[PDB]
Amino acid sequence: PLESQYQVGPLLGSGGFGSVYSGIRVSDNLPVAIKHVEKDRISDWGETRVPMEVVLLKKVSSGFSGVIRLLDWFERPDSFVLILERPEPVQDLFDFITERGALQEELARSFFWQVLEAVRHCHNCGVLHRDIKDENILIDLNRGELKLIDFGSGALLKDTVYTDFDGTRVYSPPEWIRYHRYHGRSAAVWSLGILLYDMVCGDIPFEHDEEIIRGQVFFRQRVSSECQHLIRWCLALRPSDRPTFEEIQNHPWMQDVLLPQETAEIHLH
Ligand SMILES: O=c1cc(N2CCOCC2)oc2c(-c3ccccc3)cccc12
Repeated sequence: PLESQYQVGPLLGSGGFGSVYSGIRVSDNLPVAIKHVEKDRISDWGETRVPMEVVLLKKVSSGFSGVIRLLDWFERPDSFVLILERPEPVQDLFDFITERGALQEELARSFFWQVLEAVRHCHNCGVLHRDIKDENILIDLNRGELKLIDFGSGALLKDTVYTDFDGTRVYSPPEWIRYHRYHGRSAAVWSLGILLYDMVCGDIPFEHDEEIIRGQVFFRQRVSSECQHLIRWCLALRPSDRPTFEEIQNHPWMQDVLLPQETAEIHLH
């Protein structure tokens, strides 16, 4: 009985990924997110079959982390309903950046660092997000913690090649656009490259396929030499030339990161 446990709220937003509503678990007023997904629209199914999101989230969730947790899910004749956690107050990185524009490097460092830990956790649990970007990143405004959301385009992590991709094009790597082929970890680093640039410049670097395959990065804002360096490194044209998660976090620009709470007190409150 879904209609009895949760009290549906306003529509938060929708897309090809389905519709998401705000809500509260009657059981204890816990704020949640209710995601609806029509079966006719699912492209990848996992194991009883279910939408990828459910399989992936079940592999990571367990335990504390920077990934939105799957509280529960229900199957209906023509769709699935996912109960995701919902932090309040909250705002996604997209709206946050659109509001304040370019983020200060100290804040960008704290945020970027949390995303790195989040992604490392996913990969560590055999899950590959495949659509990392500002929209899929939520900010818990009080604790200054970031959450990774929407694993609708994700997949199980593997070391062999990937020939399918249903993520955000402007965030996709040169190898995908030129050969419809890419490897998990490396394509992930590239999108992280776009993300960092988005954070420190207030916008994504490439808009057209030409720009992506050319891989020339131009800065419209003042960014430190080191940050500019880490960004161009993640955006290397040759996948094997990109850094490992370990190399990124060991990067000079990634040192002396702030704690989530500190980040909140200084930049969010
Ligand atoms: O998978 C998810 C998809 C979404 N949606 C996708 C459509 O646009 C609006 C955000 O939102 C989620 C949220 C959430 C986002 C913003 C505000 C409040 C809750 C919390 C947990 C999981 C999800």
